[PDB]
Amino acid sequence: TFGRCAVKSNQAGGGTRSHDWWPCQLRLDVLRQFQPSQNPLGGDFDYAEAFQSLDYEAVKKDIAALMTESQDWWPADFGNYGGLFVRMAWHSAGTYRAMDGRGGGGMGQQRFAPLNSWPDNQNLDKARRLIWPIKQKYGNKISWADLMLLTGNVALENMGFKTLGFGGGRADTWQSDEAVYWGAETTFVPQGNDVRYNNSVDINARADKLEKPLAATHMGLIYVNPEGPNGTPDPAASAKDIREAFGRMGMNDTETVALIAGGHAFGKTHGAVKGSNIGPAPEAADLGMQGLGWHNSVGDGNGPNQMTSGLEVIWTKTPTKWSNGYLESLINNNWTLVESPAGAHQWEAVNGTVDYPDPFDKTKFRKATMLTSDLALINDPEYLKISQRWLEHPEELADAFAKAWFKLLHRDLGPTTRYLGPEVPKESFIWQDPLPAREGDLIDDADVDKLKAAILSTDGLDVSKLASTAMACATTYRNSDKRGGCNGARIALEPQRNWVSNNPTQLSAVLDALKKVQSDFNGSNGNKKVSLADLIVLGGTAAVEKAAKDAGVDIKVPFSAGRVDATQEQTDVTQFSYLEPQADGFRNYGRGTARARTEEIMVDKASQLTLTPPELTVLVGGMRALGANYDGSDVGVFTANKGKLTPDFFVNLVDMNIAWTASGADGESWVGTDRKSRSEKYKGSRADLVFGSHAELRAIAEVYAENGNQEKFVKDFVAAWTKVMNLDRFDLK
Amino acid sequence: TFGRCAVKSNQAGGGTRSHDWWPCQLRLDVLRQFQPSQNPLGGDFDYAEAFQSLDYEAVKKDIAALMTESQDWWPADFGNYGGLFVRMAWHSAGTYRAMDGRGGGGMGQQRFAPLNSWPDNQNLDKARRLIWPIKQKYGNKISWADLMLLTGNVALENMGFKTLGFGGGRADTWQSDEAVYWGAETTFVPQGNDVRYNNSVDINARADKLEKPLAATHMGLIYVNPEGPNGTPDPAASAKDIREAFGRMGMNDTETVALIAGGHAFGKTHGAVKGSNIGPAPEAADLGMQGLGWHNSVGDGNGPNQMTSGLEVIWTKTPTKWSNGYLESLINNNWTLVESPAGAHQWEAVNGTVDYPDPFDKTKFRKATMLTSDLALINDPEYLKISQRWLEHPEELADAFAKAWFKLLHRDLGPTTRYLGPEVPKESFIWQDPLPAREGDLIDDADVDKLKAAILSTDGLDVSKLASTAMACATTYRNSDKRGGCNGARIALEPQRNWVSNNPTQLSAVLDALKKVQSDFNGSNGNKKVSLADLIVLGGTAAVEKAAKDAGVDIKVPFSAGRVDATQEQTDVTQFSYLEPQADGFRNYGRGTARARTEEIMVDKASQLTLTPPELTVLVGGMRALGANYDGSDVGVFTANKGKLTPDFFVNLVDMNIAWTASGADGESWVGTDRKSRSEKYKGSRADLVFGSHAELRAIAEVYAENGNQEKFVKDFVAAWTKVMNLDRFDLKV
Ligand SMILES: [O-]
Ligand SMILES: [O-]
Repeated sequence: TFGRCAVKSNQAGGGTRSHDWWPCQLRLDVLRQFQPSQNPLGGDFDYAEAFQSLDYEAVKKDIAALMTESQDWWPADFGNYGGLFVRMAWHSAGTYRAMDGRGGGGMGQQRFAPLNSWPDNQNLDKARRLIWPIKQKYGNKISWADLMLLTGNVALENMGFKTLGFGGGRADTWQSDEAVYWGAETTFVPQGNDVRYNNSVDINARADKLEKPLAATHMGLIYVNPEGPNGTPDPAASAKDIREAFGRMGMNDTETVALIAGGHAFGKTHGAVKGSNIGPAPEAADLGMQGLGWHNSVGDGNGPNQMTSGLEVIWTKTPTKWSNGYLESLINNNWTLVESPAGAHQWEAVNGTVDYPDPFDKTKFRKATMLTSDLALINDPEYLKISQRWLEHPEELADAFAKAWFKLLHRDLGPTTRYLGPEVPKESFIWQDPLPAREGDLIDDADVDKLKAAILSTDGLDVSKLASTAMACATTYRNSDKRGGCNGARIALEPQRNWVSNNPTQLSAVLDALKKVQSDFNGSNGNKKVSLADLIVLGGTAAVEKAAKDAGVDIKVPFSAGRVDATQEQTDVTQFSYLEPQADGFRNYGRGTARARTEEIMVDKASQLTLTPPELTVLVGGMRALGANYDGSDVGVFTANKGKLTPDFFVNLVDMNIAWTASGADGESWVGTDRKSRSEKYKGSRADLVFGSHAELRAIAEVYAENGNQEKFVKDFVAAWTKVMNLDRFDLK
Repeated sequence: TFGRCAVKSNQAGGGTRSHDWWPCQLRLDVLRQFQPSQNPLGGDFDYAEAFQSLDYEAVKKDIAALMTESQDWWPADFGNYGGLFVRMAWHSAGTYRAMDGRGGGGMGQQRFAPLNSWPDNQNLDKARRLIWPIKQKYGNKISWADLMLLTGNVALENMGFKTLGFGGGRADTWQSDEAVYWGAETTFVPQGNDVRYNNSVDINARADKLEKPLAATHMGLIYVNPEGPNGTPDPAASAKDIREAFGRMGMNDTETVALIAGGHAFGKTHGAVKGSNIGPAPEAADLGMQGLGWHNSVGDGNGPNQMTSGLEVIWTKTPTKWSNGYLESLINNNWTLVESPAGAHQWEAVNGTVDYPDPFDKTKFRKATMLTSDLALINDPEYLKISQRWLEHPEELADAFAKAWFKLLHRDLGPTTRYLGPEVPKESFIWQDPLPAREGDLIDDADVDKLKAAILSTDGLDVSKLASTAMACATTYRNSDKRGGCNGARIALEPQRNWVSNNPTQLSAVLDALKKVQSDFNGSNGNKKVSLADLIVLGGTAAVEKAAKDAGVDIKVPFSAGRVDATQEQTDVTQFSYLEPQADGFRNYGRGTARARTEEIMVDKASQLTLTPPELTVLVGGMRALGANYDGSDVGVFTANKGKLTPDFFVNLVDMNIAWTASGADGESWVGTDRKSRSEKYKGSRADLVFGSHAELRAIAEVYAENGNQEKFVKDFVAAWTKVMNLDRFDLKV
């Protein structure tokens, strides 16, 4: 019954489906998302151009104005929506996970399932509805993704906290991103965590054993449970969860305290009535609710009766104005465990001052309150030291919060060249994976011709090695947070240069050779200078062009110059460790895990490269024809003409005279035996054989194996190659 | 456990998904299938042009050669793959359901999940693999879809049965079609039918009560259970299932007997070993099986050990040659209930001649055998009569089978204009929804302009009625079997002219007016003559152009002339009754039911029109702005400028000063109240309000509600309108 509707529809996809019958079969769904035809703006819409015509200052003025314009259907606390909007922006950005690069605010996914209906996003449907008139006014020139985050940024500034600035540039998306692994639990918070803790309920011991790559302690939360681990009001244990979850989001102790203390300077929580008065979340609500949810049946369901988290906490005596009241209260008050009106665990200063304002009655006041997760910051040795320091030096908190908030909002925006608008901060931050300005003058087509010829006749280089090295550098790209790719030549830097998947001894030889080509050019062409990054890509691109020529297809393989070389200082080894692949199908590297088969990892990577199923397929077949395995092995190299760009991989894979059988106990190695001669002809991996097994992939393999499609194979390969090589080229108009 | 993998992947979409949390929510998946980017051949690939250059006669010669080239990994019965190939083609075409027009061979879906792994398609994985070398040889110039069916047709002809011919033209598809309702059961045959019989197990009584629109008696079967209903070997009850299932596939008694007796002239069934020796179906098999499944562990798992259905029946004494041996055996033997080697029910003539050949030993023979489903044909009064007649007059069987086989293979290919190749049958058949040749010279641009002006100045025609009538005509199109659309002007004929969803009183007046425009033009413009079909579409098109102009936008609204007018004799009432909508979101007609909500019907219809979510959304919004409801109501007409092409529907739908509340008990009617003034402002349906509720549809509604997107709205509406009006224009070169 979980995951099943009581009524079984017989239209619009209703009925038992293929994935119901064979739920373990590989699915290509993630390669069919975000298709141009599904984008109502058109596949060629240029968001950056639209945003640059925007009257940016006017937009912020209108956002600031709205914050104190209370709407009767959801009245503003203290006459100011600032706190609500800060929470909106924080939750949009706060799903980010540094290791796999998923979540974050960069696609505006809060407006779709499942995030629109996660328990932790309760009543943010109201927040999004409040800013819709600004979206309506400025139309396509500001995206929902940008607007949600800008609104929080403007809210901070119009409550007295000056930020570092802001960058736009997040293009909207148009369907739910069903590629994200949020977890395998079949419940939400307050449950939703048996799997991610492997059934452990030892809250201290389990804290640092949260399932990778997850960054929240329950399904449906942003980071942690405000009532403590599994609702246990133990601040010390909560601190361990906080460190774990924020750490998984790429934040350290100082950033973590800064974000929590900075954030909870503002607004309040809502727990005025018990949960049984609350209707279905937006995805489960009736048509009349028109995209909203959590309808509250008590009174008008809003204002004094607001119910969001079940807690009723006001952190400071001025919830609409920046202060040091959070840390002053946290440290100077004595705290007692009490119940909120909705029955949740929170803390109160029962003998403290009665001067915390009521959000709808200026004559009424309350005592100081805190969450268990707030008390965490003084019930951990390291957090306590930071809290103590900043109590005395609030300007240090302000500095750290400005920096951490900027990071939170922009971590997944990608390279600096993507950041739009007139107040992009000038400081270059390590988490932006920064790139320098170019050296010298840009190479032209004559220089490219000369360089191709040199590269293809240089000691230590050949077609196989060049193609492999270029693809290895390219596939670090991931579209979720726009990290990685060939720009920067980071394969030449730590940690990539010593990744086992890069065959470091071969790689050093390849890079030394390309550096020699670079030195020869840069010492002798006036002010023209070429980057190693461009040479890596140009080398692989020249290799592909020659391989095509050798296969009997004359094609001009495009090349876009202008990449620059990152420094090691700009390339944090821990940050880049997150891009290291477990397996890579393009170069026949690696093995799957207990939770993910080799071919599943390949489809996941393909989705991160924005590839369609035909693009994935053509690239694998071509890489095999080129002999481009990471180790130079013959696994999957089903051709007698290694280095020629033929569709032999496909032709031989589907040759029924070859019988395929398991060799390794682990399911990863396969042998292809000629059924006539009974001799072993080939060795294959799961990345190879999936193309002859999965019915949709095999349909594509057949196309390339068909007589007459040799030129088509080359044209398609070259298109896909170009696309992959240029994924990070946001510097190009 | 059902529908859940034991290992929970954390890659490639692994993890709990939105549809798991909210499984009753409307899904737009069916509007995101078959997108050009997913097609390895490219969006601009023209299969018709590729097929035109095909060496068709050479393909048939190669298929014929293959039939007797036995491959050691799947040895041919009697040294001839003919029977297997006929079954392959029959199963490819045999999933068709007349009521919704889904299934059939026209998309080549047998090669994808779920059809590649249905129990009834066991070992057709081998059949498809056998023909791959021909596909490899001819490349893009013949589709898998055409090849599977052509192979069956060529197999018949080489085994001595001359067919009527064949038409190509089925472009391949590239992903599983997850829009088809094959049933709600969570099991396959031998189970897979509790839902479709509403838990009835009375096999004779329930036979005519099969859940609509289904056309098989268990999930995973083509039509019926060869062992009898629920595996009960009763031929009389089997006959009632056969009538029901084939009737649901658009075949009558004569056609049914012809196909069954015609098909079972050839080959044999396979039931040599117990099912326990058979491994996973293709979608569940390991990588080494390379797309095949049902691996049989006895011996080499093939030849004498073949196990497909569990039955071991050879119908005739010459299974590789056309004969009347099937009806002779059926009627002239006495039958006793026996068990096959796999333990399944079948029938044998235990006193009969021992002269039915063994498939791998030319010296060994067996007695005659039949399936329970074969005995059905002499255990029903009507079938028995046809059977006895054709025993005596096998030439009548031959004629009926040629016609029924041609129909089976081509029923979902659409208009005759789509049929390709050198042996397209010359006879025009009713199930092809035939159209006449055009009358007169084709109207030109100047004529079109003159006709638009005449239409718009004709009493009784206005923008709302013209747009409504054109869309009512167009949305009969369904891409699954390529039926319906504006060509033919069938809205003027029975049954469409009487559809309550077409507002027959109003429609009659609109058509009379268009007929006046036609009369005035035809005979006053030399040899140029215009059809009523073109006038209906041109009228709507003129209306849209006028509505745009009245909204301040001068836009070309393209028009493609050349439609013809069908006759009533070319327009079958039964066939066309299957296109009658129960709800229509474009014109705010009708409603859904428990199992198909109003908005679900709309999305299903959109899928059949090949619409994307933005295209569906823009069309609904524009129809409302035009006041184009079927009955001229104001339901959903959220505009003070009805008849002007504006995005008002969206603007007003998302206006937070309007509060929406249910008016009726069934959740189909909604009232929109101005929160300040407290007055009722609007009435809305579920088709209206879903665009402000569903998060993905609302995201699109917002685009068209945004200040600055007015011109974009008009451009997108006109593009979508043009698309829908032209869906059936296979006569025009792409
Ligand atoms: O929060
Ligand atoms: O069959």
